[PDB]
Amino acid sequence: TITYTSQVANARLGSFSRLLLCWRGSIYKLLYGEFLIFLLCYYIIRFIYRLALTEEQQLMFEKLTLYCDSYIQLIPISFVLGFYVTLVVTRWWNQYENLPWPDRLMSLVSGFVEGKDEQGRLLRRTLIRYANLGNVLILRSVSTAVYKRFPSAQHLVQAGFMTPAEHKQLEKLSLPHNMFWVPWVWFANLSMKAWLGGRIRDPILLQSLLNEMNTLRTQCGHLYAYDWISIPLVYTQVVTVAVYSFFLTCLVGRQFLNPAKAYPGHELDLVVPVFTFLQFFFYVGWLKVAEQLINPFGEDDDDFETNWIVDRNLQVSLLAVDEMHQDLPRMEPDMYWNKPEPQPPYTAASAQFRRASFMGSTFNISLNKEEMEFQPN
Amino acid sequence: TITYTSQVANARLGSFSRLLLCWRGSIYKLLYGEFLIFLLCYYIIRFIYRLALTEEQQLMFEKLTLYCDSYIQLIPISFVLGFYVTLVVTRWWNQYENLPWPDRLMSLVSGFVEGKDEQGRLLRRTLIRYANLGNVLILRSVSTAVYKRFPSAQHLVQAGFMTPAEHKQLEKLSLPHNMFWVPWVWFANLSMKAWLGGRIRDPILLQSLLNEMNTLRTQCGHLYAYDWISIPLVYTQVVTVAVYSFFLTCLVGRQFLNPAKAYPGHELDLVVPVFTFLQFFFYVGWLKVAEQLINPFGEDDDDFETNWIVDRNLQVSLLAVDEMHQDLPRMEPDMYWNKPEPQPPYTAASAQFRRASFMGSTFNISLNKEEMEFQPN
Amino acid sequence: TITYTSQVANARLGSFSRLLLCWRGSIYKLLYGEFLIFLLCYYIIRFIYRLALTEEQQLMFEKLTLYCDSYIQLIPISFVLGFYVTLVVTRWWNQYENLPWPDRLMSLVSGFVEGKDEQGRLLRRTLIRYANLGNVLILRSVSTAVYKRFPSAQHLVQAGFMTPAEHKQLEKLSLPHNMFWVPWVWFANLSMKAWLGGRIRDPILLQSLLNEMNTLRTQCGHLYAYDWISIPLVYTQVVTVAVYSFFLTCLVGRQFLNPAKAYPGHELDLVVPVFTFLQFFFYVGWLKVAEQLINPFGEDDDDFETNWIVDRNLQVSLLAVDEMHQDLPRMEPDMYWNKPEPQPPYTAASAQFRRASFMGSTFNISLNKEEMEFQPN
Amino acid sequence: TITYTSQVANARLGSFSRLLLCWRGSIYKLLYGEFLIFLLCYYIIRFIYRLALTEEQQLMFEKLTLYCDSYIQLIPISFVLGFYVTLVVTRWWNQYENLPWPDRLMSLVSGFVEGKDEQGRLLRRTLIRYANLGNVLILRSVSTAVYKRFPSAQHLVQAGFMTPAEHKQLEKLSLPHNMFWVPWVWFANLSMKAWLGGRIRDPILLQSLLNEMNTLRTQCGHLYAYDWISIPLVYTQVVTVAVYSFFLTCLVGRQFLNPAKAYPGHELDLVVPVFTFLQFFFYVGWLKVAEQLINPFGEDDDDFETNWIVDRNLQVSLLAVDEMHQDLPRMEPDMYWNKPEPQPPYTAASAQFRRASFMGSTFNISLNKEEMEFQPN
Amino acid sequence: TITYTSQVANARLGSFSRLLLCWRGSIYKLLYGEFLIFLLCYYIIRFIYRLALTEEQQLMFEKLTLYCDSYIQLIPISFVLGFYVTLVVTRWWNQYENLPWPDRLMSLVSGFVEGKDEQGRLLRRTLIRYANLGNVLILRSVSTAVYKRFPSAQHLVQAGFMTPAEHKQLEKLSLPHNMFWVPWVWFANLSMKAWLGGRIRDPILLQSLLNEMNTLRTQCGHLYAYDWISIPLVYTQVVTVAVYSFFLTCLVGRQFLNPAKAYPGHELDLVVPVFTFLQFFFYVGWLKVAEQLINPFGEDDDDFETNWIVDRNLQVSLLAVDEMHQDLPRMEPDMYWNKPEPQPPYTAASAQFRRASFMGSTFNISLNKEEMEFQPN
Ligand SMILES: [Ca+2]
Ligand SMILES: [Ca+2]
Ligand SMILES: [Ca+2]
Ligand SMILES: [Ca+2]
Ligand SMILES: [Ca+2]
Ligand SMILES: [Cl-]
Ligand SMILES: [Cl-]
Ligand SMILES: [Cl-]
Ligand SMILES: [Cl-]
Ligand SMILES: [Cl-]
Ligand SMILES: [Cl-]
Ligand SMILES: [Cl-]
Ligand SMILES: [Cl-]
Ligand SMILES: [Cl-]
Ligand SMILES: [Cl-]
Repeated sequence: TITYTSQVANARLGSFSRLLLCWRGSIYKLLYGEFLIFLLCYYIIRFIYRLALTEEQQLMFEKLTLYCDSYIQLIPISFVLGFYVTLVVTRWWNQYENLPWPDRLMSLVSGFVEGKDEQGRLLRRTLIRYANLGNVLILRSVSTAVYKRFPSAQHLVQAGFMTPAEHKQLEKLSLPHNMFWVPWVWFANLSMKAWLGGRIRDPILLQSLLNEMNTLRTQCGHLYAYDWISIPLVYTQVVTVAVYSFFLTCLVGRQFLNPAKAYPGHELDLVVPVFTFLQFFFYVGWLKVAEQLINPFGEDDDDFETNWIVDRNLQVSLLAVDEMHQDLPRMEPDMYWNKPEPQPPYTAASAQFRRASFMGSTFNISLNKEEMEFQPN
Repeated sequence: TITYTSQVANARLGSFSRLLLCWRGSIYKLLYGEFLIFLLCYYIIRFIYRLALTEEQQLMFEKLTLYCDSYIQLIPISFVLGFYVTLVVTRWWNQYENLPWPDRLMSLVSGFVEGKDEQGRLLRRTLIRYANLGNVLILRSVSTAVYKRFPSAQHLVQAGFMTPAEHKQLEKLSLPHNMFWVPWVWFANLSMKAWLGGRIRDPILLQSLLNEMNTLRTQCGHLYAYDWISIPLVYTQVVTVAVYSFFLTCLVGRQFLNPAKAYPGHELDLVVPVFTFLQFFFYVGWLKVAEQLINPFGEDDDDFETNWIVDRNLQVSLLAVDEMHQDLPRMEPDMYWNKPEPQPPYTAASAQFRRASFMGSTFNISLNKEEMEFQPN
Repeated sequence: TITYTSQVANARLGSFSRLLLCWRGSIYKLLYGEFLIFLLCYYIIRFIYRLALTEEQQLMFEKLTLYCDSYIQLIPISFVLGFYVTLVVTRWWNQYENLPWPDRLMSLVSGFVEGKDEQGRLLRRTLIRYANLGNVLILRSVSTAVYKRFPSAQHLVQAGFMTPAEHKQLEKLSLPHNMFWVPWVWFANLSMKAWLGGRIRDPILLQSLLNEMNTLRTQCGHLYAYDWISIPLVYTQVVTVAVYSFFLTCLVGRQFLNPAKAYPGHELDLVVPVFTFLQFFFYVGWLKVAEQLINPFGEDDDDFETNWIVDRNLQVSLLAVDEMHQDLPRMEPDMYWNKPEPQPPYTAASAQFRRASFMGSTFNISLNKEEMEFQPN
Repeated sequence: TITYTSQVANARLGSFSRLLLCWRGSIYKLLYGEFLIFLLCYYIIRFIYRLALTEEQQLMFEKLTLYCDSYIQLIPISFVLGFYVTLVVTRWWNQYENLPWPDRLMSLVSGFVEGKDEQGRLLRRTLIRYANLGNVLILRSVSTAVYKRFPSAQHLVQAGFMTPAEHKQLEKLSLPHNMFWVPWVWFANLSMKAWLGGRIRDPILLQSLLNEMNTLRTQCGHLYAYDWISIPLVYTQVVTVAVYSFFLTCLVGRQFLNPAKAYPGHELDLVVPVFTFLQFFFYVGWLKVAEQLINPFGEDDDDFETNWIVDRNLQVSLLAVDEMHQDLPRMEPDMYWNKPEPQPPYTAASAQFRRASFMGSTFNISLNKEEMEFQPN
Repeated sequence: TITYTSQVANARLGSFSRLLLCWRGSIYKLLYGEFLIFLLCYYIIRFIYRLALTEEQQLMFEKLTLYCDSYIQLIPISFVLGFYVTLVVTRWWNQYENLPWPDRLMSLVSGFVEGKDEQGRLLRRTLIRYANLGNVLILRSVSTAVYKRFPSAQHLVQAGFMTPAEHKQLEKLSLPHNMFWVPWVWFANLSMKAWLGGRIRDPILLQSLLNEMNTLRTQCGHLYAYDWISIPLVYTQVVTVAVYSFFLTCLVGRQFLNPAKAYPGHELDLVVPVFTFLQFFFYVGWLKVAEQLINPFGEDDDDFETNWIVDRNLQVSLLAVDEMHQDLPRMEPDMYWNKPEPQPPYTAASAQFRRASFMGSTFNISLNKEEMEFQPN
């Protein structure tokens, strides 16, 4: 994830232009190899046309260039790129929206599951560890960085996400499918055992716990779905064919012809086709947006920081269910205890953001007395 | 389903270009017959123009070609293809989103329904089998592969999805509609009987079970809706007419005219119209995206693997409600038992993904002392 | 509803081309009158230009045709058609998504409301009849076919959807608005009376019943909203003006001028403007998509089969709450009773769809021993 | 709201053409002033060019017209209009979707709150009046018609939406913000008092009541949000600048030049530029779609009928909670009491809509005996 | 936030034209620096071409200008701007939709948590203060104005959002991540303590409270997600490159060439390229829409008024849970006590908005007696 949110907080002078001086997650980093290949091919074709062809062959090449340049069209490539990249970006944000966060569940575990003794603490930690274990089980299946961190389930044992007993239990339950769903059944059965043991006082709290757990299950199932059901290969190949055919025909039709032949539109030899190169940067960077976002769980600069998410979820969940269980700050009267209209102060740097309330768009509508009286019937 | 998610994890050099060397679910596999027909028609017209027409007829054909080539427009076909294919892809992902997964329901069945004896085990298995039976009943109605697997309900009896008693009960309840909804009523009545029999301890657990069951019912009803209410035939015919008229007029207007006549734009005879063929690949592959995704439950390469889904759901549901009922791994203190900030290790292959936390975009905003003081009033 | 889902299960050779040989819900059925009017007007203008004008008048007509043909633009019509038809299709599928289905509610009524005697059976039937009566009350207000079936509420009395007592009660409660909401209040009060009478054992079941009832109420209210708040007339008129002005200027600018005058682009007289006719079919069929889907409750071929939905809902609801109440198939051990990994068989026609499981995209990532070891700290 | 849903029930011959003969909510009603201004400016410029310029000045004007006509582009205006109007229409339908309807809440109030005496009736009426008061408080803030109906809260007192006691209570609770949220807190506290007083028998009914109340609160908050956070002014100004610059350059570049000068494309003087006027109607009507829908709570023809909604909600809510509380029609056996497959009759006008059921798209798949047998293993 | 909703209530004569006379949040305010830079560069290039080049150099510059003007294309920039700005606007409204509002939660806190004594009042205030503290903790992380108001947590202590005890408790729980989630765990544990202490009478009320709290948690987590996961930098750079390359090539190709050379399209020297400047305003304002909305929590004119939201939420929440707890207006019979069809009056200014009810689109369908009779069978 490359974050530049602070750099674009305001629409200042050339705010998006300052983003062009970036390297991580940039157009250049994703495009330099393709651009160098295009450069080499274009200049090889140029040198062949200049110093490697006869006069008749050069005339034939000029006819070919004039024919190719008339078939270079911006409409199909722009249309398919816009629609395909919109689909890719929508799926990318949907994939982020299904990344599981155990915060609601950990709040309910810290609240509902009672007992400051060792058994209740162990129960809360085991429930939240089941949640985190299911999350990491799906993330090591969908994310290459998490898989590199945990190449096997024994790595999850060494990393504290799974106990040897849980590892053996998962080995007993081995079916020829992905077993990320097992910790959810473990969570349901353990919560049932907690409610039957008196640790959960009411079954409505059990229902809330299992509702949050099932929401996490749905998110992980959607992550598995996005990992499994790719965007159809035919669509990706259509977009790739469009872009690459466009620039293959630019590899010939955008060649600068001999200015001594007085060709229409080729009277000037600039050597470097800067407009073709700008089109290359724009179009192949538009393609690279999809090429980077199509699997947001890889190892690109703009890919999701899934290992950080796993670590943060584990730490925060364990702290919430273990150290923060019934550990409250002292409940004391606040600053606005007997002040019916609290007015928190503003700093000197924020005094300009003190704004009057918007009372609705109809507040300033002016009406005279005659038209404000209620008409009978 | 053709999965290439691992191949596009990173935006590497020509990552989408390596996808062009695929055959299953590719442009070529979906396009070779149409392209061969187009090739044959184009070259037959070419040979008729060359060696089967008089001089006046050839001049008339040249006039016709010049007239047809001026009416070849990229705007309508690209517009209608973009919007129609966007609709098709949206409906395709919606159809996947309504494929039923019994994991939440099977967790609730494994937890709520009590009893390690034969009767409670039979009750849990029968409930989860009702869920899977309803799912397979709608899937054999919407999917051609599932229907080929189960041409009749007696095949479902031989496959263990339905007992002979359930088959006879469904035969008694025969109405002149699709009877996929029956197992949901069976599930509701059986869960009510379980709650009245003491197997379900509280009616809130019954409510949760029936909520998950009704969610599965809504998903199956949406699958039936997508199978019944197709995209309107007029829209599909509009897109088909656009594409096929475009290439019917390319069948004549893209013919290479006689270079001895010195026609503008036809001074070169390349024999093979590679740009027309690239346009054909692009546009008819864009059409084939819709032609493949319009019914994602058929037997295409990119169609859903519904038989695998049915088998996996049956196996996982039966294992969850039967073998995993109150079968928990030993609850033991974890690795981070008394470690308030757990730090799971990273492998050498994943040490570069250890990242500092993003504390918000306002964290690096610099303010001096004077503008940080709270102003009075 | 015209269903061709089985015909487009696979992306076969010309699968969308075979849909062009259809008549119901086709382009031709929705377009033949407009196309005949366009044909007659075009050929009348042609005959006026040929055999009804002087030489100077013919020259003036040729100038007018050359001026009109330069203002025939594809961009505005395609843009507005794409966006407007996308809006129409989205609203059409939203209107289908709000068609009420009582299956969840009927499952909850069959389960929760107890009593195999006459009173409990009457109670269940009356509740589900209130649901179906509200559905049919909104559908006879939004659908022309349902209104033709039930022109008055007395027709609903003769059709069994309403009793004479309910008809008199609705006549007492007559307000100058649509009274489709009344059966929902009836359902709520009857369910409260059932819970107070002991027929509903717990108020949580009452809450579930009323939640499903309120979901049906929201769907019917959305149907009323879509019937009331049309797409704004200005937008529809904008699209209509665009299309009809395009073809009014094609009625003159696409006329074949005299070939003896040697006009650029008019050197050939084809008599029949096949490309203008293909554009007419495409564009006015794109318009007809919106013209058919804008009110999906009318009597078009692709309009919703609302009368069938009403009949199916009534039959299925009455069967579910009356005959299927606590009427369960015998609960017996299944085929996979002691088989921990069930494997249902495949037919010879479906053996090719037996697929291995997708274990995640990271499953085939290769790592050596050195980079798989956990690094310290 | 202009409703033409009945006029577009079928895709008949020129169904959208018959909508062009409308005046309320039409293109002409929203466009006549702008079109007359454009007409006057165009003909003033025409008369200046004809009878108010010297020969050299006329030649300079002709050069200016030829220069302006080459910069008249349809692409930017169509793109920005399509995207902006799509945003406006989406926000308009979202604003309708957040218009509060108290029907679910009034059903729950009529059911849950018990007592046919004066106190329970007063309690139900006060709860539903709190709901309607909150709705009208937000609607008089977002809608100009509702504000004209109730310029002050004392008008709400005279209109029965608020009692003098509630008006005084709201005056006591005066904060410098919009106080539409107060009746929701009133509803919550009154429902709590009702449950503690025995009028609400179970707290689950209290939860359902407050859930419906909070849904209404969310809808009203979204209405306030749409009233407050407008579409950004820069986007609206971009679209306005595009359209108005397009027609300002059409005001000169679309002038008919002198035909005696033999200008290319200006050899004919039609006086009235009908194609420029059609473009004006189309584009400025596309703009007027956004200009009318951007605030759907104003006083346009297609704006929401908010006063009718308020009146209908008040009447229906009071009738539902007061007269329909435990007032049920007599529960009697229906027409299909012992008829397991009910078949309601069809009228002669609706007999053609009797359709066979769609049993799924796989129902007609033909398989022979050999390929239907289950293969072993 | 710049609100002009009242100015666009009606589609009046030039309603969007009157918005062009605005300065705050306008095109000019966001564009004047870029436009002045473009103006200076264009006129510097103009003066170099006029008074700083030789005749051969001027001819070369004319060739360069003719070459650059043929590569100025509107299609890619318009496509990428439309799609990118649509994405930005969608994300901007999603970010507003996840701004937390404690109104539902404060209603439930005012209702459920009992006790008019000091302890219950302190409990309600502490719960609602936990909600507001979590909201302000995420808003000071995502919003620059809120961070300027509260540069540190000690500023939150001085502003009454946090007590010194809560500040010390948060300092004890310090993990190397953002600690905005802590008040949600505090809320859950405090609500559990309230229910165990008898302040919350039933656990269903506890479930409702924690459901509203978890909804607020999800909204704040989505705000954190939008702050962290920016739109990918490659897409922003693609759009920026497109726009800036378009206007860099307009900086040369739109120069007015020497009219004495008689160049096609350059026969007139207008000095000021008003059409290029209109294109600049339109396109760079379209870009500025995204440049302003990409981070809606900055300090732009159209950015969200987050400090006002924080203050309003604090005041309204404290008033609702403290002063409005069981403080109800006197429950008295209303104006329509025994009036079954209430008719609130209309003012003279609103009498035209009194409209008859829409009874459905099928209400005016005419049928004769013969076709209204039910057909047998
Ligand atoms: Ca990636
Ligand atoms: Ca298919
Ligand atoms: Ca219709
Ligand atoms: Ca309006
Ligand atoms: Ca901003
Ligand atoms: Cl799921
Ligand atoms: Cl170039
Ligand atoms: Cl459903
Ligand atoms: Cl070609
Ligand atoms: Cl509703
Ligand atoms: Cl034609
Ligand atoms: Cl809300
Ligand atoms: Cl014109
Ligand atoms: Cl969340
Ligand atoms: Cl210019």
